[PDB]
Amino acid sequence: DDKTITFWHNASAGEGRQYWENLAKSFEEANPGTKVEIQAIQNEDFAGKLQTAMQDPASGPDVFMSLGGAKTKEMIDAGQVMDLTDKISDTVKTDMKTTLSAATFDGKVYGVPVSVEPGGMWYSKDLFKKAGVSDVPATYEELLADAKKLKDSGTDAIALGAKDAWPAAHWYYWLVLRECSPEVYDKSVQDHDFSNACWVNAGKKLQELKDLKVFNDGFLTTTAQQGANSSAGLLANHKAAMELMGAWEPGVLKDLTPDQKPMADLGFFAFPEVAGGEGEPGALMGGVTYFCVNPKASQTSIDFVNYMGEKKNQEDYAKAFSTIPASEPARAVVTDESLKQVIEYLDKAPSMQLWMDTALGTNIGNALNAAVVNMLSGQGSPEDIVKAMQDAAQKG
Ligand SMILES: OC[C@@H]1O[C@@H](O[C@@H]2[C@@H](O)[C@H](O[C@@H]3CO[C@@H](O)[C@H](O)[C@H]3O)OC[C@H]2O)[C@H](O)[C@H]1O
Repeated sequence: DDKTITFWHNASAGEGRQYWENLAKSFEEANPGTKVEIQAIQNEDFAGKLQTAMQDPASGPDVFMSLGGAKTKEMIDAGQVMDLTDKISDTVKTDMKTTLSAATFDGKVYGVPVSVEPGGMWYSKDLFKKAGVSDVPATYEELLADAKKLKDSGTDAIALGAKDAWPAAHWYYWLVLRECSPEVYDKSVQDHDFSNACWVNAGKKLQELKDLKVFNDGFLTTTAQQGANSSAGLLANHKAAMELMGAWEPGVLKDLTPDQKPMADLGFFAFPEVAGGEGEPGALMGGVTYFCVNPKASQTSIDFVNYMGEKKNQEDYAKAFSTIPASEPARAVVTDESLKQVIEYLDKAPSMQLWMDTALGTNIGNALNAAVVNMLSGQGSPEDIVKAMQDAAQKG
């Protein structure tokens, strides 16, 4: 039925999951005859499920969440994503000007942005003060010193969801961004060239952190977002002082607290600078989430993604997910103090790179993430990370 659509997203729990149900219901109410069938998928399963399903578009989802960067382009090249250049609404064109570039490939728009999530450190202001950290660390050495103080003060300095691999890899991404010159970074990512020494130095700096033993003890078996003992869960329940994460963080924390209300003393600060690094000061890394349409989908799917972009729906999105909506005017309803600081951060950043693994693609990205975990587990080295990336890059 041309008016029945299958909708895949990654909000498997909490208010985010309920938001999509409500949006679907409101869409069905506003467009009688339409039916939205939802599949709420756990984030760590999403890419695998989507890529497998879209090998046969005729039986794949009509509307699905983006993977981002080269991972999107992979799907575009394979004929698994509809060009929406001439399909997106004036509302989207107007309100998502800044974020549409993330969904734009070869001058063509392939999705409707719904959220923007810069990365950085999310921390407990209370645990920081208890360790004698009165100022967020401007530099990496100061961050390391602060971790020592947090450890001495009887808490786990850094929550790390290393079982999911990418949360660990985020430390590596940021260190490369801080170490590599903007030129080397852009060329390295575009050409898949990882020969510059900065790719090794970043690994060595991360190994230094790991050898301080300031992670939560079970970090290798810790997921990012599943349960009270996930890395987000540890931060939410003040069992750990900080974690490096995207700006979806506040909404994940709020559903892992014992009363499932927002974390009271949540603070944010940008990933610090690295002495001797030639990275651009203030450079941002993050993600933009947009929703895509199956090339075989009907106009009903197009209407649904455009419906997401409507100001009221983006405002409800911001409230449900406690994150930054892609729609600029919708950002007015953002109340969380740390999110307001990230928005400012975002508004005057010199540039924003996409998450390194998404920017590099599935093969390199997955190889990189696993290699970072191997080093953190002591079964690998900084050199092995580069070798893993190079090996994977041979396939593309
Ligand atoms: O918009 C609010 C919620 O946040 C997004 O979901 C995020 C998702 O984007 C994130 O993807 C990670 C990003 O880092 C990459 O390195 C990694 O490969 C990738 O898996 O995972 C966390 C999840 O909360 C969605 O827009 C929405 O659920």
